[PDB]
Amino acid sequence: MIIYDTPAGPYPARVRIALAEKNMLSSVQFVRINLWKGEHKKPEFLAKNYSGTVPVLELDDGTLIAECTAITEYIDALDGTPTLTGKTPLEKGVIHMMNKRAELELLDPVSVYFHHATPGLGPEVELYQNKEWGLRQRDKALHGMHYFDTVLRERPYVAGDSFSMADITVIAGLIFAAIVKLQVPEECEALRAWYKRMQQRPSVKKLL
Amino acid sequence: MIIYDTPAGPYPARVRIALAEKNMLSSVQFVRINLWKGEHKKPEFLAKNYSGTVPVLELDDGTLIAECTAITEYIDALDGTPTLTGKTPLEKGVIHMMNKRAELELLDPVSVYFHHATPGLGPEVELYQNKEWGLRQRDKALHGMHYFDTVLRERPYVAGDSFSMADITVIAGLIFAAIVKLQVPEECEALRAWYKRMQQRPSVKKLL
Ligand SMILES: N[C@@H](CCC(=O)N[C@@H](CS(=O)(=O)O)C(=O)NCC(=O)O)C(=O)O
Ligand SMILES: N[C@H](CCC(=O)N[C@@H](CS(=O)(=O)O)C(=O)NCC(=O)O)C(=O)O
Repeated sequence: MIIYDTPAGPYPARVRIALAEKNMLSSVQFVRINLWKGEHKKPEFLAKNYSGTVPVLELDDGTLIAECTAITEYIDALDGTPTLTGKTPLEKGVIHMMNKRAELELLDPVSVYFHHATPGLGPEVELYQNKEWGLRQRDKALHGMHYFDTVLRERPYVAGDSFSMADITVIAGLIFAAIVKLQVPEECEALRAWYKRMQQRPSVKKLL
Repeated sequence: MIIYDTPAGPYPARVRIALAEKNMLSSVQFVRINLWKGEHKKPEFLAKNYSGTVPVLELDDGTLIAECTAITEYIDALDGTPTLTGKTPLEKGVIHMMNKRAELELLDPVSVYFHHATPGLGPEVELYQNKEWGLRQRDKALHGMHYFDTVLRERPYVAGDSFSMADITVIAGLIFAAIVKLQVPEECEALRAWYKRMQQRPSVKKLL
């Protein structure tokens, strides 16, 4: 397999974590895409991924798989024992719900805040910025942090009693928030402790 | 199973078509959520779905599954023969990629445009509106139509050889387009051809 990404990107992390977690990290050669130089927004790369984002997976036959969820879906099913994605119908439903919610209410808003209300990748890559929109998404990420705090009050993992794709997404969201210095509120003690523990999980530890 | 939704909603259409496609539509009871009245934004429904959107599926054990993708993922896995969601690892990856991209580049943008650059659900519900952002999202959806047009020139269905959840998402994007009178470009003939077919699928035809 080939992956196109940037090694310290919060979204690329989700896949890198999943790969370690499946013991498949060895299977992959990574190719660098420089986002600061806008390489992802160039015709060559849009040919690989219309959305212009990283990571992207390229199979041995040349099939391209973009989107973290989709790539994780693929690599988790590859070995016949879904570990991150759900075994039963209900596990599949709950993990996908909390994964999507993790994107919606935490990770995406942090990323939109970064690109629109901060300089982001810089005045040369960010052609249109909507400051007020990026701020609305910051506010949404803050509420999202509170939300995951109440979830992780009740449970050790976001989607039940096992580590899943959904935990990987929350981790990446807090990786991104740390990068742009959007502080997890003090009152979210469960989220903060859980995060510091997650940073020591072998799959996450190796990454950082 | 219980579904909380609004019958004519484009996102609720995604689960209704999937339910028909699995022949589970008679196993579900539908509860009306009035979006015009802002019922999805009140604390009563927010306890059900922190994200404040429809549809939400309720199982017999009181489990609530939010998000069209997660709901579909649950019901597709239920009879043990995944039709909409993918059998092989390769099929899950691609279907999930295209399903998500359908959300990103078409469906979600039309919906954001509706809420932000038109009057949407009205002022009692649209308390915050960013017109410039909604307008940019409308252009994003127009580009998305062109993108899915290029795809459908080369494939019978969005995710490849067979009908999937990814087709359902574009259907719903096209339904939303019509609500807001965002015309599909006449030049997008592969997309228009595919949609014409979609309108005569029993599951889709039922819903329309
Ligand atoms: N489940 C969807 C989101 C659903 C959604 O946006 N639904 C609409 C309903 S509809 O417009 O399609 O009928 C909604 O609740 N929107 C109300 C709002 O955004 O205020 C998802 O996959 O994230
Ligand atoms: N898997 C994609 C990743 C999306 C994404 O935004 N990736 C980032 C990479 S990183 O910021 O996390 O390192 C990107 O390419 N952003 C580039 C841009 O928005 O210009 C998804 O889930 O939508």
